[PDB]
Amino acid sequence: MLTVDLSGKKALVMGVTNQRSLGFAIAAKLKEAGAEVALSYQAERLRPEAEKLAEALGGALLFRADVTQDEELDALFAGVKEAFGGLDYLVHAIAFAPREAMEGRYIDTRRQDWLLALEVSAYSLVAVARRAEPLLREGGGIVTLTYYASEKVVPKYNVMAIAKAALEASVRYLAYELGPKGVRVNAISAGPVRTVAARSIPGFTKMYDRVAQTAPLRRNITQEEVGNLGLFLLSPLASGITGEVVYVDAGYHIMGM
Amino acid sequence: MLTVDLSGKKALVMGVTNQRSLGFAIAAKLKEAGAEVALSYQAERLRPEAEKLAEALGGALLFRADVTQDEELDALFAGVKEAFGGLDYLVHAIAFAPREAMEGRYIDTRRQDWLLALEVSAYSLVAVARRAEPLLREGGGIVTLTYYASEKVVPKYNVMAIAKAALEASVRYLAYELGPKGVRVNAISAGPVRTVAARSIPGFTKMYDRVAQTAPLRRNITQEEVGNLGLFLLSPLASGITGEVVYVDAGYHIMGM
Amino acid sequence: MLTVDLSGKKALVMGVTNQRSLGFAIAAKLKEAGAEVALSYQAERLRPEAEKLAEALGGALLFRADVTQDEELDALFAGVKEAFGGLDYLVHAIAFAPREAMEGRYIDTRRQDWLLALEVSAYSLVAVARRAEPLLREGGGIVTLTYYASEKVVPKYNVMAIAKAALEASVRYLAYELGPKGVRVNAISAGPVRTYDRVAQTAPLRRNITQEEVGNLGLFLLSPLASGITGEVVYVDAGYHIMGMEL
Amino acid sequence: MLTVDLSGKKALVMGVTNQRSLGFAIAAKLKEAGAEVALSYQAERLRPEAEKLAEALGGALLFRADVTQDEELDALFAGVKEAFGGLDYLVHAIAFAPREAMEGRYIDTRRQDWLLALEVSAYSLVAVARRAEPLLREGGGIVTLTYYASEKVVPKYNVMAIAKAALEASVRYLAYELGPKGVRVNAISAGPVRTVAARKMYDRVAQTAPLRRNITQEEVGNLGLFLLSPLASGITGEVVYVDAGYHIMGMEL
Ligand SMILES: NC(=O)c1ccc[n+]([C@@H]2O[C@H](COP(=O)([O-])OP(=O)(O)OC[C@H]3O[C@@H](n4cnc5c(N)ncnc54)[C@H](O)[C@@H]3O)[C@@H](O)[C@H]2O)c1
Ligand SMILES: NC(=O)c1ccc[n+]([C@@H]2O[C@H](COP(=O)([O-])OP(=O)(O)OC[C@H]3O[C@@H](n4cnc5c(N)ncnc54)[C@H](O)[C@@H]3O)[C@@H](O)[C@H]2O)c1
Ligand code: NA
Ligand code: NA
Ligand code: NA
Repeated sequence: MLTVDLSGKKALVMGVTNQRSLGFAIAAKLKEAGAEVALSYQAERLRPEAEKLAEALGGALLFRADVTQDEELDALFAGVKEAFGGLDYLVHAIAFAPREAMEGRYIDTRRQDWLLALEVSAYSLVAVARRAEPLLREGGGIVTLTYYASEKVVPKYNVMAIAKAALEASVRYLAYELGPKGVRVNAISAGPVRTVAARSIPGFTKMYDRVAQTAPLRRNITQEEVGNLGLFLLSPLASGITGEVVYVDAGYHIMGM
Repeated sequence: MLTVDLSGKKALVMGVTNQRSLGFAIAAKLKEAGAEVALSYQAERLRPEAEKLAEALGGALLFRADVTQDEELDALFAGVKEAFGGLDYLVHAIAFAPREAMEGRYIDTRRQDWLLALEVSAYSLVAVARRAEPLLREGGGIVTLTYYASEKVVPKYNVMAIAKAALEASVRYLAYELGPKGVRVNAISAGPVRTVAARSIPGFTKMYDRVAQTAPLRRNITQEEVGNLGLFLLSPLASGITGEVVYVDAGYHIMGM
Repeated sequence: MLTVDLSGKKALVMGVTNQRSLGFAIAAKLKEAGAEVALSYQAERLRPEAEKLAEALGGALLFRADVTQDEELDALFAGVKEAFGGLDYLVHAIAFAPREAMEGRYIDTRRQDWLLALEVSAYSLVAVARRAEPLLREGGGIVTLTYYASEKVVPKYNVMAIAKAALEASVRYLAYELGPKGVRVNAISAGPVRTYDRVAQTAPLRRNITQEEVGNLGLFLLSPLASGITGEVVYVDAGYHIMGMEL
Repeated sequence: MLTVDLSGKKALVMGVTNQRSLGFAIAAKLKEAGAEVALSYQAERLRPEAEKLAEALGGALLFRADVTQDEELDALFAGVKEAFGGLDYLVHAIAFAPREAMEGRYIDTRRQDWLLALEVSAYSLVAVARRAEPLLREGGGIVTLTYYASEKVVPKYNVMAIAKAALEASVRYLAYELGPKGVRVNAISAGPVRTVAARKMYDRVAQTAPLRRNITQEEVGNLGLFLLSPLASGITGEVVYVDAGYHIMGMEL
């Protein structure tokens, strides 16, 4: 029997909304492994759900932070230094595109919608990585979440496909710059899962149904399958792995037709 | 002998500022093949420089527009429609990032600098494709430029590597959306070439030395080699090719060690 | 206008057995552009069909050679040296897997059938490249044919998908080793042609490709218009392979 | 505080010849997690070497089979079924090319050398996978080892690069075909480690990789355990890199 024991480790998970959140799936696994966890949530409307999540984890520190505001980000990381002293793990589970941009055609996307989508969904990784750098200890790491439409055309996913391409490229450049300090940076490419952010997408049930009928495992993945991969990548079992996009999608992405 | 005759065809070429540029090379090959070319230029203080380019091409219509300004783009496309009636080809050779973003580390990129790089180098393709769509005739097409830094880490290419990843994903979604009108969209990934744009990339020069020393052909490519690929891709010879990123780099990107 | 003039160039085209061969389409465009063409054929019982193809091209030189036999390849390339003096272009359009390998599942492929599929469909590019090397002139090139299934799972393509993956890797190593002579090596990944309504429904262009579209890309890659391009796999499939789901 | 318990699970590990090798490293991590391991060995003259490996694993059953011989593979799998009743995991760490094929240029590879390399290094996965299928239980899996030379040109790797491309495509098709049984198939692409089988490439890698060092054999062992474990139940058809980030770089530093 092998064990993963993260007692003594300090983790920050950004982007929790409810118990179906993929960020919450990872936090739950890190907690279960023995890490001390903090969560950040977007806005005050979400605080009561976030309190429910800290309760479900059996205890978590909570912070509010909108990633479009640099001063809210400075406050988050000063708060982390005071509450933790330093940091081992950072999970980035944040994305957004305007509903107007996600129906219809990518070619028809308005300038300010496209810019907002890229700002929240890709630049936010660079912003949080810069601020985490002085805190992050040797052996520490950052993990983000992505999707296959960065590589191949999924109708209706539109500007989000382009933001995910920008995020994956940022993962590689950040792995190069943080590696000399012993810090790793990786991405998880998840298959469809029923979440707040996912079901708002107009394509969702159509692709959810397609995956189950075409993927090698003949089913969709679960949020727990994403949590286990995040746990592994952050843990010392993954100490030779940096700069990587790892797929947890029941093999859907390897299929043609 | 096989001959390709583009007489009667109409091309809009965007982003060209110097005769030593990959964008100029493609416009020059379109002229050689018999097409009429219109050039955009960014600002009225650059009119003299635009006039010299137009002369070096053996004649070209000129239109002012800054691609960050939507009303200006609407005006440019109004003039193109009045001059030509319809359009066959669009060459997108627009790339920019602030000096500060390119000196020092990717992790240290500032928010508005990152967003401007992305707006000018990637969103511009969507802005012009949308306005070109009702003008573009069956058989027509759009071609853009990229480089290996999108897929692999090249020290000091920084946010331009991320903008190019966004641009390549954009090419795939635009191919999907324009294809049913009979219009094709492709990217060219060029090896390092001695252009004026190359002077604004601190990483460029040691990559230049590496390619000559280590690529299969043991030399660098020329701007004429890039111009030939652009002409081929716009021509009827490439009528079955869309959504592609085609490398012209003396084979450098296939090498490992 | 742009002209492509290959007067004085010499081409060897391998693996053509009918006028629908993607190999024949590239041979046709090479001939239209002005090059002299040699076609190989597998055995003397097929001489009749090879003569017919030579006539449909408007004239071509014919050699017998089975790519599993090293001495037949040695004899082919001796004959090419005698008749042409040198070589500019080599078109590799050889593909085969036993019928038993292509019925049923990849996991059930028999050892003998798997090795024969690899030998004919992949090792053959190495064998012909080695023999062409001393003949190939500066600016010369080799081009081969492949398919999507090397990248993504297309059920029922079975061992041929694996053969193509081996073929594309050989392209890259061959580009490295022939590059100091000024010779280039590339592959063309073609969609389906009348040799399906589903491909037409999902392709961005809402149609299948034609064999002329493949012919034109082969000509371009071999021509001096492509002097900077080596080690590359280029897709001519109406955009099909960029799609992440079926329509 | 989270635990991988593989007690009562059964592994077959193929292609291991010494203790300082990547396949041994996976074998040891499966044992550490509670699995029982059966080891194959090529020929009876290597029994003494095999016994010494079984001892270094703290005990393993040993089974003779040359992977080019279908009858010998039939015998092995009959012996595994009688011994274990079934199987959970298969580790394919089999790699070989003739010395002559590895000296000089790829373009100079002789026919029989090329086909032998591909037979032993790639077709062996198909041969053992077909025979494992009826024994493999749901949740079960297959893992194999690869190298970045499949995708990118590494001089002097020669036909082994091409065998690795053949192997990785096989991994994808097998993932699709075994998926309905609930069995998973994946590959690990490892960077260079000081191994016996491996016989300044080591120095160049360390200078260039994001982590500025080479990987260890234990790092490879940990990834194999993960992929075979229930923790990876959503993951099939993948080639996962453990190379200190070396392969993300577009030039040497
Ligand atoms: N659910 C899926 O099918 C799926 C598949 C692949 C990838 N992903 C990715 O997983 C990640 C989490 O998504 P999820 O599916 O768990 O949905 P989710 O809604 O539970 O999580 C998305 C989070 O982003 C946060 N967010 C949005 N804008 C923000 C801003 N300006 N500032 C701070 N936070 C902001 C939201 O508050 C929310 O908590 C996303 O990156 C998503 O793209 C999801
Ligand atoms: N329709 C498709 O699925 C499609 C798509 C992409 C690429 N291709 C490729 O195109 C190439 C040629 O196929 P095609 O569609 O043009 O038709 P084709 O039938 O002419 O190709 C197969 C050829 O292989 C030759 N061949 C087989 N064994 C031989 C031997 N041992 N010695 C010498 N020659 C031998 C045959 O003579 C035959 O002409 C193939 O490599 C194929 O993979 C086909
Ligand atoms: Na800077
Ligand atoms: Na069969
Ligand atoms: Na040799």
